[PDB]
Amino acid sequence: NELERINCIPDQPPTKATCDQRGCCWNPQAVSVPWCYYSKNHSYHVEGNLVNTNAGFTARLKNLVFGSNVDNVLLTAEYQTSNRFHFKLTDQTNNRFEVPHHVQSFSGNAAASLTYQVEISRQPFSIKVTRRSNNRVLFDSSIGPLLFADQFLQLSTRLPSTNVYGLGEHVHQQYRHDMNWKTWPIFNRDTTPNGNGTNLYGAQTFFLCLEDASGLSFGVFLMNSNAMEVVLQPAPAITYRTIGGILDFYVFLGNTPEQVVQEYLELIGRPALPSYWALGFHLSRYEYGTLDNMREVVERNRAAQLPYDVQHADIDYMDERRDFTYDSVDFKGFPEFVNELHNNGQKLVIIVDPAISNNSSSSKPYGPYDRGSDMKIWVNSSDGVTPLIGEVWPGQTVFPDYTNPNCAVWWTKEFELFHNQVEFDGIWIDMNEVSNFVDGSVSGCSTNNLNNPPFTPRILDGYLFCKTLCMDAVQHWGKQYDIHNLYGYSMAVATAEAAKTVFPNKRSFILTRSTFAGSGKFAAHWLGDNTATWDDLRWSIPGVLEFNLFGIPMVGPDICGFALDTPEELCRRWMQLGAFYPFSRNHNGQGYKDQDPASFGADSLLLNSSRHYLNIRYTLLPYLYTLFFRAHSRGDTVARPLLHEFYEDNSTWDVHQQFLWGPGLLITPVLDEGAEKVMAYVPDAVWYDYETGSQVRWRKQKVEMELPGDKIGLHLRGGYIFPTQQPNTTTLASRKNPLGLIIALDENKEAKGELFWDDGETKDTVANKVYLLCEFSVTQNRLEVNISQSTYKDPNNLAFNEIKILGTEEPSNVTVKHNGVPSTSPTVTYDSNLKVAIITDIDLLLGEAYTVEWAH
Ligand SMILES: O=S(=O)([O-])O[C@@H]([C@H](O)C[S@+]1C[C@@H](O)[C@H](O)[C@H]1CO)[C@@H](O)CO
Ligand SMILES: *[C@@H]1O[C@H](CO)[C@@H](O)[C@H](O)[C@H]1NC(C)=O
Ligand SMILES: *[C@@H]1O[C@H](CO)[C@@H](O)[C@H](O)[C@H]1NC(C)=O
Repeated sequence: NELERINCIPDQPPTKATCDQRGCCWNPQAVSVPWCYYSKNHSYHVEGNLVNTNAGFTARLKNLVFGSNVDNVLLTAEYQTSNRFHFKLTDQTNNRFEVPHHVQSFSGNAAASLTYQVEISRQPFSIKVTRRSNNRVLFDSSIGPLLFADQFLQLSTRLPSTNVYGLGEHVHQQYRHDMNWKTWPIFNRDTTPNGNGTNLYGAQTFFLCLEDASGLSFGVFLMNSNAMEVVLQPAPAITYRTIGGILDFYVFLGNTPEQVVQEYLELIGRPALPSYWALGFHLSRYEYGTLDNMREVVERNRAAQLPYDVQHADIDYMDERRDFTYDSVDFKGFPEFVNELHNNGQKLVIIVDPAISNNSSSSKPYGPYDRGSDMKIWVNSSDGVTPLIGEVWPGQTVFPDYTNPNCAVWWTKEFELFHNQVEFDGIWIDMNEVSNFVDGSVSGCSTNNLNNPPFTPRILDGYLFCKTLCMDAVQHWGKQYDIHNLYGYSMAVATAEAAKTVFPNKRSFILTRSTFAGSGKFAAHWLGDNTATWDDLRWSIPGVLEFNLFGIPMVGPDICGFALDTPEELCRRWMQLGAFYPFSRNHNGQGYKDQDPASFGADSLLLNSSRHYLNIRYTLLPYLYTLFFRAHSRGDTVARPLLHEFYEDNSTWDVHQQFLWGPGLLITPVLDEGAEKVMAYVPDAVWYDYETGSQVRWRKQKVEMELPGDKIGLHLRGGYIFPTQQPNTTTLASRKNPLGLIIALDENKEAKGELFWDDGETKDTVANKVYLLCEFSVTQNRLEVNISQSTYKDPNNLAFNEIKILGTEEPSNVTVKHNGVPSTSPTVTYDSNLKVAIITDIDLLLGEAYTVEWAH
C-alpha cells in the first residue's frame, strides 16, 4: 500500500544510493508517494517488560544521518484523566529541553473509568490508543518508525478518518485537511499569510479528528517548541518531525468535537474572558501619519454613527518608531485626543513592539533602553553576556528577554511610565516571532549545529535565523533554537503581568501576532498582514475556526485587507462578514487608499451596510459575550464550524465558507466577486432568517442563498434563545439599554438559552463568582427565566422589554408572573403569515426569575 509509505528521504530528492545508505526501501513507482521509505522492521524495540507505575507505565526502548541517534529511549505513560492520555519519549541517560509551559507535571494515580486503552508492541516498538467503547484505533504509531536523534525526532500515527482539523499557524485555504500528501512547517515567522502555505506567525501542533458521524472525536497535541513540520498522507496518517526537544504527546477523547476542544483547553489553558468593549468594532491603520489625520478618520466614522468602540494607534504615533514615546510634532496633543476618545465612550489600543532602540547617549537619552540595560534583561548572543543587536523599525535594536521574570518588571515600569502620558486602554503586541529586519543579528550568525542544523524543515527561506534572532542566542529559558516559538507567548505572559499594574483589577485587552499553545489565556490574535483580495477574504474563515480550536477565540483578520487598495465591492462584503468575526477590526497598511467605512461616503452602500450589520453584531453582544464566558469557563468554541453542531451530517464535514456563533447563529457570507448569491449548506435544523423572523424552507440541503449587495446570510437555529440588548455606537452606552429575547422555536415548540452578565471589565469576576447566570427555557405555552448564579446586580437597572418568538402560532392572553404573582397585560403583535410574535410592554428585570405564559 503506497499510501502508507513513510518517507525516508525527507531532506533531498530521492536516490537509490542514499536510500541504500539509510537501509530503507526503494520503489520509484507519485506524485509525492515516497520513492524511498522506512522498512517494516528497522526501528526501536522494547527492552524487557513494561513497569507499572502509579501514573501508568514506563518502558525502556533500545535502538538496533541527522546527528547522534539516542540509543536508549524512555517511554513514560500517564493516565492523567478518563479522557486525556499523556506519553513522553525521552533520552534515558541525558536530560533534554522540554517546553517550560500552564501545563503542570502529573503527580497522580492513574485515572479511573478510562475511555481509552493503550497497547504497546515491542518488536518493533509501537504505541496505540483505542477508544474503549468501540475499539476504534485512534493513535497508532505502527505505520512508521520512532526516530530519536539529537536534532531529528519523528513519530507517526494512523488516523481513523480524513476529518482532520487544526495545525498552525498557516493559511490552509480549506478547513478540512484532505489528507493528500502535504507537509506543513511550523516555526514562528513574520511572513505574508498567502496561497503559498508557509510557516506563519504562530506555532500550534493541536489537531482534532472527527472519527465518524456519531460525533466521537479525538485530538492530539505535541508539547514541542522546536522547528518542526507536520506531514499528512492519504493512509490516512500524520507524522510529526521536529529538530529538538522531546516527543511529549497528549491524546484527548471526547464524545463530540466540542468535547475534544474542551479537553485540549483543560490541559493547555482556557481563553481569557475579554473586556466587553473589546467585542465591539475596532478601527486602525498603519500610517495615519499625524494626529490630525487620525482624528479626521475618527470623526467621520462617529459622524456616520458607526458602532465603533476602539481606535488603534500604530507605530506612526511614536517618536521615530520608538516604543514608549509619542511624536511631539505630528502627534502633538495626543493626551487631549485620548481624553476625547474616552469622553466619547471609546478606547485606545496602542501598538508596542518588543525590540528596543539601542540608540542612547547623554545628549539624547532613551529611557526604555537605559533602564532595560541597567536591569540586564536583553537576549544575549551565544557568549551569554553581550546583548544581541538586530534591526527593527527604529533602527538597531536589542530584544527583551521576556522569559526572565525581571524583564516583566522592566516591562511593567515602561508601561507605567508611558501610561502617565498617554492613557491607553489596551495593548497590541506585534513583530514578536520575534521579527528581525536582519538575519540573526547585525553580524549575521555563526556556522554551527544550531544555526545550520543537520535537518531543516521546509520553512520559508530554508534557514532558521531568517528574519529572526540567531539560533544560538541565549535567554533565561534556554537557547533560541529551543525557545524561538515561545517568544510571542512569553511576551504576552509579560504584557498581561504589566496589565496587573497599569489596569488594576481590569482585563484590559492584549492583541498578539506570535502565539504558542496556550497564548489565548493572555491574548487575542489577528491573522496578520493579509491582502485586499477575494482569496484572502475566503481564507479568513478557516483561520478563524482554527484559532478557536486553539483556545484563542477572539481572532479575526484585517478587515478589507492590510496590503493594497481595497475595491469597494470586496470591502463591502468583507465588512459584512467582518461584523461577525469574534475579533472585528478594520486595519490597513501604509500608503494605501483609506478603507475605514465612512471613507466610502456618508451615504454609501458600504457605510450603510456596515452600520447595519455592526448594529446587529452589537445587538447580539450579550449572546456573543455569553459564548466567551463558556469558552473561558468550559472551553467551548465561539466561532464554530458547522460540523461541531452537525457532525451526524457528512455534508457539513468540509463546509468552510460558513460558520456559527456558538450553537445557534448561522453566518453565510458572499465570498465571490460579482456575486449576489452564495452556494450554501443548510444543516438539519429549523432555521429562521434573522431580520424577518421567517422560517426558511431549506433543511439538510445545499441551496443558492440570494444575497444582494447589502446582505449577508444570518439564520437563527430552532431550539435556541438569544439574549439581545438595544444597540448603540459604543458598548459603554449599549450596556445601559433595554434587553430582548429572541426565541427560535424547534419543531416541538421548545427552545433553551442562557445569559451571562457581569460588569464587563473586572478581572476574575468568574473566579470570585460576581456574576449573573440565567437560563431561559420555552415549552408550549410557557417561558421560564431561571436564575442559576445571582451575585451581580447591574446598577443600571436593566430589564428585558421585548420578547420575539419565531415559528409560533398566535400566543393569546400573555401573562407575566414573578413567582406565581402576575404583573398589567403585555402587548402582543402577531404576524400570521410569518408566524412571528412580538411581546412588548413587558418589564422583566435582569437577575429576576419569571414565568411568561400564553395559550393557543
Ligand atoms: O508590509 S509591511 O507593513 O512592511 O509589513 C511588515 C510588518 O509585518 C507590518 S506591522 C504589523 C501590522 O499590523 C502593523 O500595521 C505594521 C506596523 O507596525 C513586515 O514587512 C515587517 O517584516
Ligand atoms: C545577558 O548578559 C548579562 C550581562 O551582560 C547577564 O547579566 C544576563 O544574565 C545575561 N542573560 C542571559 C539569559 O544569559
Ligand atoms: C446612545 O448613546 C448616546 C451617548 O453617546 C446617548 O446620547 C443616547 O441616548 C444612546 N441611545 C441609545 C440607543 O441607547
